Amino acid sequence: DPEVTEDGTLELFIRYESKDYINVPTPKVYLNDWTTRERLPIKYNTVQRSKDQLFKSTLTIKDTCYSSSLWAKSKRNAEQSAAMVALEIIGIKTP
Ligand SMILES: [Cl-]
Repeated sequence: DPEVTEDGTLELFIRYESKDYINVPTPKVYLNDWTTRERLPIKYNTVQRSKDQLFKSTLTIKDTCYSSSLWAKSKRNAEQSAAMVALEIIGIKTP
């Protein structure tokens, strides 16, 4: 049951842990493979905020937006966490 923001973005509080994906495909890879098979448009729109220099990414798949509600220490972490939100909400099986 994701949180829904005012503009309709679907969010979950997710931190990306790179240690869980050492030498294996990352969440962005799984999500990209799925959107490629479905021919779905996918884009990441990432921002860094001035107050603490953390990052947040809004991933759009077709006309649906997903993002992590946890601001991340890096651009990569914000994008990977947003991909994990999309994977978990859509229900895409990952290892
Ligand atoms: Cl982080």
